[PDB]
Amino acid sequence: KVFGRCELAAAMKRHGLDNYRGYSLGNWVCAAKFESNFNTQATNRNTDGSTDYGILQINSRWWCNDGRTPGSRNLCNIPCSALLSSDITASVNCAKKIVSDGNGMNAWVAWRNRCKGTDVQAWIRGCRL
Ligand SMILES: [Cl-]
Ligand SMILES: [Cl-]
Ligand SMILES: [Cl-]
Ligand SMILES: [Cl-]
Ligand SMILES: [Cl-]
Ligand SMILES: [Cl-]
Ligand SMILES: [Cl-]
Ligand SMILES: [Cl-]
Ligand SMILES: [Cl-]
Ligand code: NA
Ligand SMILES: [Re]
Ligand SMILES: [Re]
Ligand SMILES: [Re]
Ligand SMILES: [Re]
Ligand SMILES: [Re]
Ligand SMILES: [Re]
Ligand SMILES: [Re]
Ligand SMILES: [Re]
Ligand SMILES: [Re]
Ligand SMILES: [Re]
Repeated sequence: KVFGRCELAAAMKRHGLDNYRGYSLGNWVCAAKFESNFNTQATNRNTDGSTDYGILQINSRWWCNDGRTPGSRNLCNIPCSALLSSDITASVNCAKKIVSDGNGMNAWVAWRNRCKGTDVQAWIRGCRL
């Protein structure tokens, strides 16, 4: 599924991300924009052989199992395929684990390089939430 901007903002809020670990909703919407262009089915293979999955491009080296990332962990205890669903529950629940683990949203390189420090409220401006 490709979410609209305000549609994703609302879904993320319903799933408890607004101000989760102190990160306002706009941070999460911005991260999703630049990670996946709001496409739940986004995948991208990394040079180390791991793969990023879903609307927040969660990586198989640590967070999910795809059976093809040698030496990796599955800290969210889910198949990576679960991160591709039109329903964002699995991605959100895993993202909550990730952002709680010490480095906050810096875990998402695109957030750090493109959202951090910017007017992220713009991503939710005008939306019914
Ligand atoms: Cl949009
Ligand atoms: Cl947009
Ligand atoms: Cl915001
Ligand atoms: Cl594996
Ligand atoms: Cl393969
Ligand atoms: Cl594990
Ligand atoms: Cl699995
Ligand atoms: Cl933080
Ligand atoms: Cl930007
Ligand atoms: Na894994
Ligand atoms: Re939902
Ligand atoms: Re719903
Ligand atoms: Re909010
Ligand atoms: Re990415
Ligand atoms: Re990534
Ligand atoms: Re690896
Ligand atoms: Re703003
Ligand atoms: Re909402
Ligand atoms: Re509201
Ligand atoms: Re809501």
